[PDB]
Amino acid sequence: NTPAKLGDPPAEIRRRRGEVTVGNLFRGILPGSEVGPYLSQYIIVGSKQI
Amino acid sequence: GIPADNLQSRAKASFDTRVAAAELALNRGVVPSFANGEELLYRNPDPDNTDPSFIASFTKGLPHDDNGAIIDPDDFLAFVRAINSGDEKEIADLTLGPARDPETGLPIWRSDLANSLELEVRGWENSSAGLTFDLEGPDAQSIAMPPAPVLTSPELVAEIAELYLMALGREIEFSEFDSPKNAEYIQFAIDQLNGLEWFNTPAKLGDPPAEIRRRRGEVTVGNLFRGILPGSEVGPYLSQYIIVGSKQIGSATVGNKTLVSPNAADEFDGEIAYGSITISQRVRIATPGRDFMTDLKVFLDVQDAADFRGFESYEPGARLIRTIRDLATWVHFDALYEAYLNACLILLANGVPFDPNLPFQQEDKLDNQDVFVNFGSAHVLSLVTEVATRALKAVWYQKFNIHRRLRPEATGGLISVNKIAAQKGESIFPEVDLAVEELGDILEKAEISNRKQNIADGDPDPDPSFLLPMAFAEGSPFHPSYGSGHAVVAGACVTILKAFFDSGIEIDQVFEVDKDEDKLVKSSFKGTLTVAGELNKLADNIAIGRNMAGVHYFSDQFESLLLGEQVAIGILEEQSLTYGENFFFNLPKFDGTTIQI
Amino acid sequence: GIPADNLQSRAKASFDTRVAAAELALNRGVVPSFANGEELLYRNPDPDNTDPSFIASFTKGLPHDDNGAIIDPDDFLAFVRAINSGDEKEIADLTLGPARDPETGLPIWRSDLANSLELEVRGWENSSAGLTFDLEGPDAQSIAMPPAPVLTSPELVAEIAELYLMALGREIEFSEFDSPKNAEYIQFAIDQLNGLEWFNTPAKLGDPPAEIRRRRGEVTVGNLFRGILPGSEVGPYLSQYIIVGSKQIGSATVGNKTLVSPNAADEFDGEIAYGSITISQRVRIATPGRDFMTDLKVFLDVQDAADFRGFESYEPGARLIRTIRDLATWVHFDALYEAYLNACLILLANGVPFDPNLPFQQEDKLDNQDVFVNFGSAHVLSLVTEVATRALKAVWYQKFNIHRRLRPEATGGLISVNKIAAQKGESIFPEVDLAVEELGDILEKAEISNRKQNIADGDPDPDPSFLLPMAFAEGSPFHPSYGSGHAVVAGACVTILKAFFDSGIEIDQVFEVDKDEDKLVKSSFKGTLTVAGELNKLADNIAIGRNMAGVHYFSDQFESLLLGEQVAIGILEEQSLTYGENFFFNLPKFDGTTIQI
Amino acid sequence: GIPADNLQSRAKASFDTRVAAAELALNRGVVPSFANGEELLYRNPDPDNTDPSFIASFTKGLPHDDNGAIIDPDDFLAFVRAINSGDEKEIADLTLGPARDPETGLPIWRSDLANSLELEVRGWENSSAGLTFDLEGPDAQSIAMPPAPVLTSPELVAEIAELYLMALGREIEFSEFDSPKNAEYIQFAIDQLNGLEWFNTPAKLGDPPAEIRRRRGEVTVGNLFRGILPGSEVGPYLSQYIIVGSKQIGSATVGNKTLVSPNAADEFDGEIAYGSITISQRVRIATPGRDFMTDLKVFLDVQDAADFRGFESYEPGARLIRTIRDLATWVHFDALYEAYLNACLILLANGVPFDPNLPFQQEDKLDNQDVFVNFGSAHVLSLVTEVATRALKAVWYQKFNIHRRLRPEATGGLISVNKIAAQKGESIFPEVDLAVEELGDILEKAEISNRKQNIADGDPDPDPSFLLPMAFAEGSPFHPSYGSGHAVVAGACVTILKAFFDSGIEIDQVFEVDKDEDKLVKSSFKGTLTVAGELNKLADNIAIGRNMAGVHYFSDQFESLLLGEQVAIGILEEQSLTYGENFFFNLPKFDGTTIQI
Amino acid sequence: GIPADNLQSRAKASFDTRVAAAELALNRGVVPSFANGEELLYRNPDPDNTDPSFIASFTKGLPHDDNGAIIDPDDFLAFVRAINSGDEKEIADLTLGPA
Ligand SMILES: [Ca+2]
Ligand SMILES: [Ca+2]
Ligand SMILES: [Ca+2]
Ligand code: NA
Ligand code: NA
Ligand code: NA
Ligand code: NA
Ligand code: NA
Ligand code: NA
Ligand code: NA
Ligand code: NA
Repeated sequence: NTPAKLGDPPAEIRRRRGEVTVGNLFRGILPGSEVGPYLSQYIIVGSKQI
Repeated sequence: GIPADNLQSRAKASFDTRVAAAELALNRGVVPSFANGEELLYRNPDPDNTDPSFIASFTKGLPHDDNGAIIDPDDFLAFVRAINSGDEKEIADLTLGPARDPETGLPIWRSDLANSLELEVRGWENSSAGLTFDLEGPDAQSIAMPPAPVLTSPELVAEIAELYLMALGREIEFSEFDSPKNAEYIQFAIDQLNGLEWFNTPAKLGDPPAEIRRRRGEVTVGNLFRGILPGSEVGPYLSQYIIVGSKQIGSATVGNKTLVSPNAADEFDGEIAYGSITISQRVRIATPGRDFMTDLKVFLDVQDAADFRGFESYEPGARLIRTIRDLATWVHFDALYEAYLNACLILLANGVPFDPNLPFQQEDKLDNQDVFVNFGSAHVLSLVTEVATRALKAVWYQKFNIHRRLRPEATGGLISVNKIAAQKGESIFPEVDLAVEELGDILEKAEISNRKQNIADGDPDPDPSFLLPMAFAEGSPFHPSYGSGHAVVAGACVTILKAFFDSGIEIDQVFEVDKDEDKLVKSSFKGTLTVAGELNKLADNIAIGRNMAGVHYFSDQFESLLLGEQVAIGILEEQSLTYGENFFFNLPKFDGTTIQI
Repeated sequence: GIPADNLQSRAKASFDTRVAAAELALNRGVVPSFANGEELLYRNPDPDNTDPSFIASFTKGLPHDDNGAIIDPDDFLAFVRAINSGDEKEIADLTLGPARDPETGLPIWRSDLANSLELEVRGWENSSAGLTFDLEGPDAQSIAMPPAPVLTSPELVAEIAELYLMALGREIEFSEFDSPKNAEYIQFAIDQLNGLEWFNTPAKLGDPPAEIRRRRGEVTVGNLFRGILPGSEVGPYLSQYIIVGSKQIGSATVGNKTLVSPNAADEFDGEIAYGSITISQRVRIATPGRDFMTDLKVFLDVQDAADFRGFESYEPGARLIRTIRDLATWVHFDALYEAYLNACLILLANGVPFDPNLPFQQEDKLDNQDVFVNFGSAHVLSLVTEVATRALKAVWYQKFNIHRRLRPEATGGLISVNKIAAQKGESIFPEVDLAVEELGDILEKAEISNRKQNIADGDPDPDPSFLLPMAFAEGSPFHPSYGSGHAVVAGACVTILKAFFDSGIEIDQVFEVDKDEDKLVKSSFKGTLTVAGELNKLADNIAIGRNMAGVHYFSDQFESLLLGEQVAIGILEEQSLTYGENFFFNLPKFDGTTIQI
Repeated sequence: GIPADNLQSRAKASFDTRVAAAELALNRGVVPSFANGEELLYRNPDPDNTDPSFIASFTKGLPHDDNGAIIDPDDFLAFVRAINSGDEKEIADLTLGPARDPETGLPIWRSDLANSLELEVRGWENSSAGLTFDLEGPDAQSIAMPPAPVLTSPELVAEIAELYLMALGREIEFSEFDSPKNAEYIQFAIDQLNGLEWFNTPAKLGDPPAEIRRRRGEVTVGNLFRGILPGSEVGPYLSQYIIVGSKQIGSATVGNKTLVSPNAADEFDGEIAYGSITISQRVRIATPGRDFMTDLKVFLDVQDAADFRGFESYEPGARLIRTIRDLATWVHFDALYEAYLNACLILLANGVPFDPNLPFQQEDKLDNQDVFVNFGSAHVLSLVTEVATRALKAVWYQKFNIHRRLRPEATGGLISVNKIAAQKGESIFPEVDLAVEELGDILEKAEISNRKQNIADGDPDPDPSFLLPMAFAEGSPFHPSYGSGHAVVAGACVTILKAFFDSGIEIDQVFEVDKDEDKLVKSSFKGTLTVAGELNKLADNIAIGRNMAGVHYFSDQFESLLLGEQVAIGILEEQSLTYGENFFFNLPKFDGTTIQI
Repeated sequence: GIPADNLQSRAKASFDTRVAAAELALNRGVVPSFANGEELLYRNPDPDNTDPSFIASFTKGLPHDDNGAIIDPDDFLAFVRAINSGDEKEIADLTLGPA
C-alpha cells in the first residue's frame, strides 16, 4: 500500500508490488503474466496432432 | 587416468600464491575519479585577467593575498604538477610561504603573533603518497571517492553551518546534550540546520546516488552532530570503546572457579588492560573556550604555512572525554589506528568471541586447537593495524591527485571576507553568497565569539571577524580536505574488527560519562547495542571529532569511511589465498549488508 | 632512435610491481632447516620395545605416564602428521589429554587440585601456522633456525642451570643485583654458572658457527641474566623504553617559544603520551614468591593439557617493573608487538628524528615536504606492527614443523624424575644424567623451594621435587620451545624501529627504578646509550622475560631474534619496489654490521 | 619447505578448468574418415563423357533424369563445395528441384499427384552442421565412421534384401512373429536372408575389422530384424521402456507404511508418470497397408525435392506399438532424445538406483547427503538430453562432409530401373546387377505389392515397379544415409543412461503387447533382462525403426550407435574435471567391456 | 603484402574456439554476493550465552529444541563449513536428525 522510496535498494524497487486486485492476486510480475487467464496456455492446452 | 593436480616446491607455491593475489586485484578492474568541476570554474574577478582563482581548492602553503586568494595561479599549477610527479626536486622548487626578510631569512608574516614567534613554514605532508604502490590490497588509484559538494550547493551550506555550530558548541558536555542548561543553544542549532534545504528537503530522483546515500533528514537532539553509520544513532553519543576500560588481569574462570582481579574496578574507571600494563581512556584537557585562527591576519599566516603546531594550552591532568572540545583534542594527536587498536584490546581482554566462521573457535576438547598466530589475538592485532597505511595511500590519492578540496577553515575565510565586504557594499567571493545569506544568525554568534577570542589574544579593539574558529592553533593538517586520513583509517580498521570478532555479540552494560564527576555511570539507555554497532559508532566518533575540531566536513568523513571499508575488504580477499583452512570472515558492511570473505 | 622505456596503465604497473616483489623473494632461494637428531635418537627403555620415547620433543597435551614420558608413540607421530597437514579433521582426531570419566565426560587428572577445579583440556595453538603463505616478506619455510642444543650437551646444562637460578631469583629487584642483601644468592648464581663448561671454556675450531656466535663467556654481575645483543650489556638491565614515560602534550617548541606541558612530570613517572591519552608503564604485581608446577602430579596434569590459565593471584595496584618476576608477568600477557609499539610511541612523542636517509626529513623551508603516510609517524606505526604475524609464521614453522623442542618445564621434569630415581638406585632418563650430576647445588635449593611451595599449596609433607618452578600456573604456551613467538616478534619489530628512526641518536638522561620507592631515579651509569642499543636491550628484555618465567631457554630466544630480523629485512626489501622516491633505510643489524635497504 | 599447491581466484580456476577440458579433448588427437571409393568410381555411361555419375551418392534434391541419375554432375560437385563451405549464399546458389513453370513459378513435377498438389521443394537440412564446433565433447570432425558398404558388396545385397522384407512385412505384429498365420512370410524372410553370402558365410581373416564386428550370421525368428547390441537379442523384440508405463504418484513407502496410487494400474497400461502428469506410450496409427513412392514418377519427384511431408493418413486413436509399421511411425516424428528421456523418466519413477560409484548414493543416515543437481535426477535429465546435439554434429559430418551415401530408397530406385531395363534387354545401373540377380523372389513380391499400391493410388493399369516401398510419403529426410541422426542420438543417450543408473539392476516382470487386444501381458520369456540390456534394446528399436520405415540400412545404424557412444564418453571425460567429489561413472559399453570415467 | 588471416588444423581451431569462449566468460568479470546480515544478528536469548541463534537461517536437518531453534550452534557452523568444503567425509561427519 506504500511505494518504495528514493534510496531504497534497486532490487527492492524492481520487485516491489502495488495495489492487490483480483486480476493480480497470487500472480507473478514478469511481463505477460498479468494479462489474460492465470494459467499459461502452455500448461493447459494440447497441440496440433499428427 | 584420474584427473589430478600436482605439487610443486614450497617456494614456487609461495610465488604463485602472491601472483594469484596480484591477479585477483588486477581482475577487479579500476574506476575513474571525478572532481566537482570547481577548480577551473571560479575565475580571478579582475577584468584584465584570464586565470582561475583556485579559491575552492586546497592552497594552504601557497602565498595568499589579503582576501585569502592565492597571489599567483602558477604557484597552484606547479603544486598540481608536483603532486602528480612526486619528484623531490620539483617539490623543493615550489613556492611555500610568503616573502622572507633578506637579513634574517625569516618569513615576514602579517600577524604580530607569528612575527613575534619568528615562525617558520611547514610543508605538505606526502603530497605524492597517492602514487605509492602496495604489496597488498587494492592499488591506491584503483578506487574512487565521488565529487565533493560545491561552494554554491545546499549540501555545503548545510555542512559549513554544522561546523560553525560545532565550533560554537565546543564546551557542551556530551552527557548534557538534552539537558535544560543547553536547551537554548541546542535548539538554536537544531532549528538552524532544519531551516536549510539539505536537511529539510529530500533528494530528488535523478540526484547523484552518492548524494542520496549521504543526505541527512530532520535534525533532532538524538542525531545532532552524529554520523550515519548503522549503530551510531542508537544509544549514547560516544562509543563504549572510547570511555570504558576492560576486564583486568586476575579476573578469570579456571575450570569451575571464578577468580576476581584485585584491580577489577579499574574496568569501570577507564583502564584498558594492555598486556600486563594499562591504557587510560582519560584525555588531556585543552583550555576550555580557547579557539584559534579567529583573527584574519593570523588566519592568513596559517594559510601561508606559518607553523603554529604545538601552540595550545592545557589544564593539568586528564579526564574521560567530557565535552565536544575533548573529542577534538582526542583526534588532534591520536596515533594512526589508536582508537581501533584500543577497541580491539578491550574486546580481547573482555573475552569477546572471534567470528565463529573462523576455524578452531570451538572448545578445545572438540577441535584440539587454540588460536593465536592465525584466527586469534596476534592475527587481529597485526591485521587491524596493517590496513591503515594502505587506506591512507588511497585517500591521499583522492586528497591531492584528484579533488584538492579546500579545508573548512578556508571556506570560513571566504565567508568572513565576503560578509565584511558586503557590509561595505562590495562583492568579494560571490561563490559563497548563499552561505552568507542563509547563515546570518550563526555568523552573528561567530562574530561575537571571535571578538572575545581576539580580545583574549591581546587585541584591544578587534576588526569584525566571521572566521570558523579552529580547535587547533595550526588549523587543518597540511593536506586537502577530501577525503580524511582519520576517517579512511577508521573505515578500514573497524571493517577488520567487525569481520574478525563475532560482531553480533550484544553489549551487556552500557555506560556514559557522569554528569557531575570524572567517572562512568550506567546509561539509562533501554535497548540493545552490539559490538558491530559500537565499532561503527567509534569510527563515526573519530571521524566527526575532526569536524568538531573544524578540519573536515560531513561528506569528507562519510565518503572516506566507505573508501576505507573497500580497502580492508580487498586486503581480506587477497589474503584469503594464503591459508590452507576452510573458513571465511563474515563482515557486516556500513550499508547494512554482509559479505563473506 | 633514443633508447627509452614505456608507460603502461596504473593497474598493470601495480600488478607488475607486486609480481616483481614476489620474484625478488623467489630469487633469494631457500635453505633447509636441520633438527638436532634427538627425535629418533632416544628410545623407549623397555627391552621388548622398538619405539622412540620422544622424551626430548614437545609432547605437551599428549597423555603422559607417571614419569612424564608419553604413553603411546603413535600419539606423537599422529601429532607430527597433523602438524604437516593442517587438516582440521585430522587435528580434531588427535588424542588430547588423559582418560575421561564416563559419567561426567571430564578428564581424570592426577592432582586433587586439577580434579577439584574440574579443569578441561586446552589445545595446540595453530599447530600448522607454519604452512600459511603471506602476501609479503620471506615465506615462512624459506629460512631456518639451526639445530637446538641436545639434552646431553654442555650448552643445555648451562641453559637449564640458568633457568633454575632465574626461578629461584624471582624476588630479586633489578635495582639491587649488586646490593649486599643479595650478595650471597647473586654470587652463588655467578659462581655456579662459571662452574659450567659452556661459560668457562670457549668454543673450539670446528664447532657449529651458530654455537660459536651464541656461546657466552665469564658470568659477571654486569651480565647476569642478560642477552647478548649489542647494547644489552651496557648500562641498566631494563631498556629505558620499558620504564620511562614520554614527553607530554603541551610541551612544544613553537618558533622561538618553548611551552611546557602542565603534565610534563608524567614523563618521569612512567606515562607514555599515547595520542591524547596515556599508557602506564606500571605492571600488575603477581603474588611474590608464588610459583607453580612444583608438585609432580600438578606438573603431569599440565603436561597432559590441564587448563590452568588464569589461576595466578595478584597484589592490588601496579608498579614500575621491580623484580625478575615482574618482567615474567610483563611477558605473560603482552599484546603481540606491545613493547615495540610502546617504544615507537616514546620515540615519536619525544621527537626523535627519523632515519635521515629517508626523504623529506629536512626542515620544510628546504624540502617543502613533511612526512606522515610515507617516511613519517603513520608509516612506522603500521610497519612496526605488520611485521609481527609474518615473523610468527616463520617461527611457527621452526617450532612445530621442524624442531619440536621440549619446553624447559619438561626438561625440569626429566631432571626431577631422574634425580628421585637415582636416590633409590634406579636409572630413569639417563639423557639428563649430566645436568643432574653437575647441578646438585642448584637442585638442592630448588628442592627446598619446592617443598615450601608444596606445603603452602596444602600438602603437609610433600615428596621431594626438583621441578623447575614456573612463574605461570599453566607453564608454557601450547606450542614448542624452539623458537619463541615473543623473541621472533621482538627481532622483527626492533629491526623496523632501528631502520626507521635515526637510531644513532644518543640517550640524554638514563633512568632506573628506585631501590626504595615505586619511582624512577637518575642512573649512576656514566657512558652513552643510543636508541638502537636501547631497542636491542628492549628485545632482549622481552625475550629473557620468557626465560625468567621458565618457558624458554637462552638459545630459543637468541636464534628467534635473528630469524625475526631476517623477516623484517625481507619485508623492507620487497616494499622498496613500491615507492617512487630516492631513499633507503639504514639498518644496524644484531651482528654489528649495517645494511642499506 | 613442504611441497604444496596454491589457491587462485574462483574465476581463474573456472577458466583453467575449461581450458584443461579443451586440452584433454585436444590431447585425444584426431583420426581421418575414409569413404568407400564409390563417388568417383561410378562413371556416366555416355562414351563421350568424362564425368562421374554419382549414382551411389546422396543426390536427393538435385534434378534427376528419368532413370534417377542426376542430370548435371556440376550440381552435385557444387553441392559438395557448399557442404564444405557452409556459406549461406553459396547454399542459396545451388540447384534444387526441377525446371519451374514461367507463369506460376511452381516446379513442374513428373507425377499427376505432385502437380495436382502444386508441391514446392524442400531443402537440405543443415548441410554444413558438420562444420559446427561445440563447447563440450569431441569435436565433430575428430572421430570417424568407417567406409560404407558398396553397391556391389554382399553386405549391401543383404542390407537391401532385409529392407524390402521389412517393407513387405510392415503389417506383421511383433507379438505374432512366431504365429502360424505369419509362418509362410516369416519363413520366406528367414530363408531368403539365409540364402545370402553375408549371413551364410563368415568374414575372412583380412576383412576390415569394422565388417567383422558388424557382420551377422544365421537368421532365425529370434533375431529377425533385430540389432546386435548386447541385450537386443534376448527376450521380447521391443524394449520394456517403449511399451510399459511407470510407478504412479501416490505409490510410495514411508517408513514401514506402503501407500498405493489410486491409479497404480496405469503403470501396466502404458502411462509414464511425467512429473505429476503423464506420457502415454500409445502411438498414432498410420493407415495399415498404405506405403509410398511405389510409382516411379512420384519416386522421382521426391528425389527431385517434392515436399510430400505430412501426406500420410491415420486411423483414429492410438495403441501400444503393435506392428512393424507402428515402430516406423514412432520414429517418423520422435522429438530428438524422446525415447531415452522416456526411459529415464520410467527409471526415475520406478526408483531404479543411480550408479553406486557416484557419491552420496547411500542411505542418508550414513552419508548425510541426498542427490539432485549433481548425481541425481536433475543431473541425468539434463545430461541425457544435452548429448544429443553434440552427437548430431559428429554424425552430420559423416553424413555430408565425408560419405554422402545414397538413402535406401535411391538404391531401390537403381534396382527397379535396372530390372525393368534388363527385361527389355538393356543394361542400366550394372552396379546393382548382383542385388537384382540375387533378390528375384523378393523383388517379385515387391512388384505385386507395388502394383496393388499403384492401383489403390488411382492408376488402373500401372507399369511394373520394383521400388522399395516407403512408410513415409516423403521417404528419407533431406540428408544422407550414413550415419543416422536417430542412431547417433540413441548411442549417445543410452550411453549416458547406462553410466548414470545402476544399469546392472535386473528387470522384475517382463511384458509384451497382447496378441488380441491393445494391452500389455506378462511375457513368457524365462531368463533375466537388465536395465543396460533393455536400454541397448531401446537404442536398437529406434535405430531399426528407421530401417523398417525404409530410410536407413543396417550398417548406417550400427556404426552410428558406436559414434554416439564415443561422443557421450568424451563429454563425461571432459566434465569429470568440473567436480570436487571422488567418484566415477561405470559405463558398460556396446562392445561388452566397461570404462570407468 | 595483402593483410590476411591463416588456417590451422581443425583440432587447433576447436581448441582455440573453446579457449575463446572461456576467455569471453572470464572477461565478464565477477560480482560478489551479499547476504542480509541476519545470520550473526539474531542471538540466543539466554542471558549467559554468547551464541547466534541462527533462527532466520535454513537449519532443516539440524536438531532443534521444542521451540524450533537449533540446540547446538556448532551444528550449523559445521554445516556451513561443510557447504564451503564439499568434502564427503566432512559432510558425513555432520549431525543430522534428532538424538
Ligand atoms: Ca578451539
Ligand atoms: Ca621536511
Ligand atoms: Ca545419500
Ligand atoms: Na576474544
Ligand atoms: Na558480525
Ligand atoms: Na546477548
Ligand atoms: Na625401544
Ligand atoms: Na606518542
Ligand atoms: Na641507525
Ligand atoms: Na518420472
Ligand atoms: Na551398469
